[PDB]
Amino acid sequence: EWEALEKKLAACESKAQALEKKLQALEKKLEALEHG
Amino acid sequence: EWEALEKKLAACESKAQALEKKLQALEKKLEALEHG
Amino acid sequence: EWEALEKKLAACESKAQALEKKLQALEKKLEALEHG
Ligand SMILES: [Pb+2]
Ligand SMILES: [Zn+2]
Ligand SMILES: [Zn+2]
Ligand SMILES: [Zn+2]
Repeated sequence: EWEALEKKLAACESKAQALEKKLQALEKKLEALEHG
Repeated sequence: EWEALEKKLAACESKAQALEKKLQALEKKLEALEHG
Repeated sequence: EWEALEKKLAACESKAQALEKKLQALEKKLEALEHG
């Protein structure tokens, strides 16, 4: 359980970093529409 | 504390899954505007 | 390690709350375009 929890937390942190980049990518496309 | 930490990690993982789906839903609406 | 894990989990939870607010902010701008 302890080692499984360490790995689950690292996976959740990784997923948050990937979601922040996806949000930046969608913001870029939104801004092109807003200022087009 | 240990059992509280397990539950807090599961809640954070759940929230990440719900945020990924919300991002997909916003991407779908953005793509309809971008290709309309 | 245990105390470092507690702090890493709190940081991940904080990041999720900030990403939810960023998603709401992008949704607001998207909705203005969709209903403009
Ligand atoms: Pb987390
Ligand atoms: Zn703008
Ligand atoms: Zn597109
Ligand atoms: Zn709408």
